[PDB]
Amino acid sequence: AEFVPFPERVSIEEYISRQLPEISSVAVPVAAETGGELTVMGLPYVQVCGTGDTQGYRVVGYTTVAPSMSFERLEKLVTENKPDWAVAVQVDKQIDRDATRGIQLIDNYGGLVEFKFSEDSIAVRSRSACLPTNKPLDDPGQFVLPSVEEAFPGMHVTISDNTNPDLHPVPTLTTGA
Repeated sequence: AEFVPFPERVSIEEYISRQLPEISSVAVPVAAETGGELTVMGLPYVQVCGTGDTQGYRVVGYTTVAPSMSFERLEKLVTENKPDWAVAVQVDKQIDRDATRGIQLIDNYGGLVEFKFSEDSIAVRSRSACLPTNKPLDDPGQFVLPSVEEAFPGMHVTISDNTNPDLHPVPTLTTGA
């Protein structure tokens, strides 16, 4: 309702540069509370958004996965560890078809960070609000995205075996370096 309107938001490039690493940090407590590490499930990407003169770009961040915890304990964690930029904490009223239940962290732009509970794991995904730019539209691949080093400053990349010993091992994040 009182989200910062589109024109007054920072540019997609400014957001990638300065907000995205802050946003990515909120996954860390989820891995810390487990007593372990995040697995990198997905890489970040940009996509087109908006319509007319409010056309711009949106940034989906890294998707990271921590081991599971009871939903009640996750809501406790997310709420108690709530960052300043988060204007609201939304909790899904029910588990959906896939046996997943979400908690959303809403920023002042109307953008989003989602903790997806499931019995197997907890996925942390980000999806910014639509952002303006002086750059060409309909070309989301033009924008450089931060390395996982930059997105998770206090962490360093390691590689662990896949939980199911099939396919490639997976990239993991652990604290330090």
